[PDB]
Amino acid sequence: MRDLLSKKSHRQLELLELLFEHKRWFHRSELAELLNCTERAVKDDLSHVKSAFPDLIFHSSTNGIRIINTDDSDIEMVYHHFFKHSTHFSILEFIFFNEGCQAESICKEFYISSSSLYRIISQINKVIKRQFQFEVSLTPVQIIGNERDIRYFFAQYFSEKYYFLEWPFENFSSEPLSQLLELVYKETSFPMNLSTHRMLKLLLVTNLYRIKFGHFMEVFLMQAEGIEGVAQSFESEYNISLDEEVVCQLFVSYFQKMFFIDESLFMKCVKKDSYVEKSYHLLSDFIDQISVKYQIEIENKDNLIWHLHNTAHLYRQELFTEFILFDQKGNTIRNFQNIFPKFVSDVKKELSHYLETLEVCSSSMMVNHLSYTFITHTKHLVINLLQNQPKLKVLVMSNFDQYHAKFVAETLSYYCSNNFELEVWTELELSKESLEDSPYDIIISNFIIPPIENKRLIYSNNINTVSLIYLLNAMMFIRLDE
Amino acid sequence: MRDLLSKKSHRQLELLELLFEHKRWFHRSELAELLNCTERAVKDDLSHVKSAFPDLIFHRIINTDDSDIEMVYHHFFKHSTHFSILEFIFFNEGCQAESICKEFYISSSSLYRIISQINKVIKRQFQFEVSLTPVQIIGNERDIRYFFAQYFSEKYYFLEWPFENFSSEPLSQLLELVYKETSFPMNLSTHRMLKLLLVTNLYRIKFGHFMEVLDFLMQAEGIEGVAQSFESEYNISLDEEVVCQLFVSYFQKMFFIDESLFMKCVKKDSYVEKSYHLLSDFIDQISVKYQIEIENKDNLIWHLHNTAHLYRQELFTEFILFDQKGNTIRNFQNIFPKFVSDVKKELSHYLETLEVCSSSMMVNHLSYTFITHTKHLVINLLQNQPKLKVLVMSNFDQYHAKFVAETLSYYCSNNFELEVWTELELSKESLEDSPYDIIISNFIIPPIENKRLIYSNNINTVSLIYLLNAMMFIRLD
Ligand SMILES: [K+]
Ligand code: NI
Repeated sequence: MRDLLSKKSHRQLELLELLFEHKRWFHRSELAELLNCTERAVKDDLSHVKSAFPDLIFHSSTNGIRIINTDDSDIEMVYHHFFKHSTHFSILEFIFFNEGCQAESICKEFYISSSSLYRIISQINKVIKRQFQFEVSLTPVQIIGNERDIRYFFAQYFSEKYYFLEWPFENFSSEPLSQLLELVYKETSFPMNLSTHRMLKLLLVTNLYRIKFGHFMEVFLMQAEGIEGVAQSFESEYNISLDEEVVCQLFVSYFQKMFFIDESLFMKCVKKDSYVEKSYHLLSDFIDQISVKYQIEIENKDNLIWHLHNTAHLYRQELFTEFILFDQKGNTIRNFQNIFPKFVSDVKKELSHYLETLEVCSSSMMVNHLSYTFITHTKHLVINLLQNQPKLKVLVMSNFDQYHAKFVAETLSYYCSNNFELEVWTELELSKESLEDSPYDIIISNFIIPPIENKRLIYSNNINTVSLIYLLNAMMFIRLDE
Repeated sequence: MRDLLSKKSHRQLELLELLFEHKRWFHRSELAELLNCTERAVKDDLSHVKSAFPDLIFHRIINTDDSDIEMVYHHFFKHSTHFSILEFIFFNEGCQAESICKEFYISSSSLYRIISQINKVIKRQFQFEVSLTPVQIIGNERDIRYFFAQYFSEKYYFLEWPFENFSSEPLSQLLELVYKETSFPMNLSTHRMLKLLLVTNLYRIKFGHFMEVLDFLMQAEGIEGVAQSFESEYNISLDEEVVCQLFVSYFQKMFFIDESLFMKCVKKDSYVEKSYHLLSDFIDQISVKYQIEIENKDNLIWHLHNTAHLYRQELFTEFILFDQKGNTIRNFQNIFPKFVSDVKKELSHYLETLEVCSSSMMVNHLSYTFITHTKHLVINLLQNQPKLKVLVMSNFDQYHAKFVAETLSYYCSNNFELEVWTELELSKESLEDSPYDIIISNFIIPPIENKRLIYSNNINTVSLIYLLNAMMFIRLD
C-alpha cells in the first residue's frame, strides 16, 4: 500500500527504513543505487527528513551518512508521520468515517477540485485492488466490495497510523466497547491483556462503522447480567441497537469453522475429523522434528498445536499479519533470524510446508506470523539455542598481590553474566608462552602483557570496578560471534 | 622523584596523567592553567607527546582506557639521562667514572653536575647518595634497596627480566625452597615482587652493603643444589649472612609471619594489644556503619597490622614516577567516596596513634589492603539500592512480552526485576503512577517522567540484553 504515498514520500520512507535497519555508514553513492534514485533525490530527501524528524541525529563523515540515534527513537515515528501527511490515506480515512456525505464535502475538506478528487479516487482504487477486493465510490460516497477485506484493511490501518494510546474515533467512544468486552471476557476464552484488548477494540470500532450502514459479513451474551447497561450505552453513545445480528457482526471471525475457541474441543475433533487430524499430525511432526533437531524441550505440545492450527485458519482476521506500510511482524521475525538464521529458516520451511499441504494461505506474511507464534510460545527458547556454547573463561591478574585479583574476580563473577567463568592465575611463574597455551578467552590485568593470540585483553589500570563490569558484560555473547 | 626528569619531560608527563585521569573535554586554557605553564609550552608538549606516542588519539584523548600507560613511564625513564645514569651506576659498582663518561658520551664536568642534581632530588625522600670516588651508592641501605626494587618494578614490564648479571632461576629455586619450608603465600604477584627485591639485594650483598638486623634453611632438602647455582651463576657463597641479608625485611619485630603467633603476642605485649584494639574498633565501627559482613576479623587485623609495620619493605607503597597504588584507590573512591574517606580517616588515626608512618602513601596502601581483603564489599556497599523494575510490553500479544521478559530476566543482571502489564487498559497516568524504572516496548508511548524508555522494533534480543545491562547501576547514579 506504500504506492498510495507520493513518490517523494515513498522514497523518503525507504531511505529511513534503510537507515533504521542498518547501523553502517552510507555514501550518497550507495544510497542512490540501493534506493534506485539519483544522488540529487537522496540529498533533497535527506534535508527534508532532517527537518521532519529533528530529534533524529544525522552524522556526516568521510565514511558517509548515518543515523546515530536509532536506539532512542523508533521507526513507528516515521510511519506515524508519513501516514499523517499523506493526501491519499487522509481522503480514504475521511471517506471511511463519512459514508453518505456529498462528494463536494470531500473536495471542500481537502481543498481539491472535483476532477482532482476523481483522479485521486481512481489512483487509490488501483493500488488497493493489487492486494484487497474493495473500492471507494463517490456516487454515493462509500466503500464497497469484499467486507472482510475492508474490515481488515481499516483495523490494520488504524493500528499502524495511530499510537497505541490514541483514540481517533469521534463518533464512537471506547467505553461501550470496553463494557461489552468485559461481558465477553467473563463468559469466553479470549486472552485478557492490554495487547489483545487494544486489537479487539480496533477491530470492533472498525466493524461498527460498517454495521451502522448495513455492511455485513456473510456467516449467552443476550442474557448475561449487565447486558442492558451495555445495550443502553450502544443506543445512547452510538445510536445502534445491540441485538443478536450486531453481536454476530462484531465478532464474525470467531465463528470460522476451523477456528476452535475451546482447546479441549479441538483435541476432541482431532479424533473425529480427518482434516483436523491431518492439521494436528503435520504440526505434531513439525514440533517433534524441530525439538529433536535443536534439542528444545517443549512444555505443552498440544496447546501449541491448538494455537498454531487456529492462527493458520484465520485469514485477514487477526491484525499484524498483513501490513499497510509497516511490516512490524515481519521485522520482528527478521531480527530474531539475524541471531538464529538456520533455526528460523528451518521453522519457516516446515510451516510453509504445513500451510501448503493443507492448502490454506501460504504467503510469506502468514509464514512469518506463524513462525513468530511458534517462537513466542516456546519456553526457554534462547537458552536452548545457545546450549552448545561453552562458557567464556576470564583470567584476572594483579601486579600487587592475589587478594586484589580475587577481589576483582569475585566482584565480576557476581555482577557480570554467568556466561563467564572467572579465575586467577595459580602458577608461580607467568610467561608469554604459558599465557598462549592457557584456555582463556579474556584476560584482565592491571599490568601490561604482550598481545596473546586469540585472547581479548582488558587492561584495567585506568578503569574503576563498575566500568570494568560494563566492559566485561559487553563481551558476554562472544561465542555467538563464532 | 619526577623532579629528576627535565622540566619539559616532567611537564609532558603531568600532561598525559591529566589526560589519562580525567575524561573531561579539555581546551588549551584549562591545561595551561592546571599544569601551571604557558600555552606555547602546552602546544609544544602536545606536539612532542604525539610524536613520542603515536598510538594515542586526540579528538581531549579517546584511547585512554585502552592505552599502555606503563610505556609512558618507560619512555620518560629511558630518556632521562639522570635515571639512566643512576641505573647504570647501580649495576656497575666499582667501575671507573671514565667508563660512565664513555658509556653516555658526556664530559667529567657534566657527569659531576648530573650526580649533584640526582643527589639533590633523591635526598628529599630517601637518605642515600651516589659517589664517583669510588663509583658506589651509599647511605641508608633500606632506602637504597627499596628505591631500586621499586624503580625496576616501574621501568620494566612484568614479564621482563633486565638483570644480566643474575639469572632468575637460582633465585627462583631459593624462593621455592623457602616457600616449601615456610608460611609465605605462593602467588605470581608476590613471587615477582620477591624476585625484584632479592635481585636488587644481591647487588648490594655482592659488595658487602648490608642491613643492620632462618636456621632450618641451611639443612633443608636441596639446599646444596641451590647453593651450587648461587656459586656458579652469581659467584656468591650462600650462607647464613646472605640469607639473612636477602630476607631482612621479614625479621622485623612487629612483622608476624603467622597469624597464630600474632594472636598470642596480642595477649602478652601491650603495643601489639593496642594495635589489635585500634584495628578491631575500626573494623567494628565500619562494619556496623556500612552493614558489611566481616567473617574473619582476626585475619584482617593481622594483615592490617603487618602492612602498617613494614616501611619501605613492600613494593607499590611509595612510587618513583607511577603511583599505581594511589590511582587504584582513587578509582575505587570515584565509586564510593564516603566509604573511602571514612576508611582513610580511621586508618590515618590508627597510624598516628601508634606513631608509625602516616604518609598518604601508607594510608592509601592500608586502605587498599582493607578493601581487597574484605569479602563481598561491593555487594554490601550496594545493598540498600532497590532492584530496578522493568516493564515489558508488546503491541502484538502478551506471549511476546513474556518471551522477551523471560529472556532478559535470565541473561541480564539480577539487579533487574522484569514484569509485564497485567491491567486491560493502559494510559499515560497509569504509567506515571506505576513504579517502573525502565519500560521496554515495541510501540511508542509518551515520555513518562522518571522512566527510561527502550524501544525494541529495530533491536534484536541480543542487542536488547546489552542495552538493558548498560543500565544495571542506574541507582548508583
Ligand atoms: K553473575
Ligand atoms: Ni507422521
